[PDB]
Amino acid sequence: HHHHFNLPPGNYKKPKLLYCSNGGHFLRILPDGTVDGTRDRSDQHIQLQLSAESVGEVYIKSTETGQYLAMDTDGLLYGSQTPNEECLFLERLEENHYNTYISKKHAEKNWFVGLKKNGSAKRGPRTHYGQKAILFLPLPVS
Repeated sequence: HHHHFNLPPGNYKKPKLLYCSNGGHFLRILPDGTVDGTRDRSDQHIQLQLSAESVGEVYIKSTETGQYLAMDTDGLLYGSQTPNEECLFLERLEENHYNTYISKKHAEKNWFVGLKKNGSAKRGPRTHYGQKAILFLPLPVS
């Protein structure tokens, strides 16, 4: 593995908002497949159903559209209609508190799901350990 295995608590029973404290955005998978953050708690596209593949591996699915969060070969987040290798993330605890999501496909490159302060998604290679953009808190929903 090229990553630790501190796992966050809690479970996948209910959908979550993935709140990025960096700019205070909820991770959003828009119907057109683009991914960004919004501060709008009422947004219909921020409700995410996570599910485990292996322990510590998750899919992150829009409950509204069914799209899976994915990170493509060039590090861009997108919404995938179907689950593929780009859709698996290594969900970890970080700073003893947050959840981070590393692209499993690109795990060796330490490509994370991250949101910038303006709510734009980080491109995988622009992420790294230690960043704020990568730190999410899973909140309740709808």
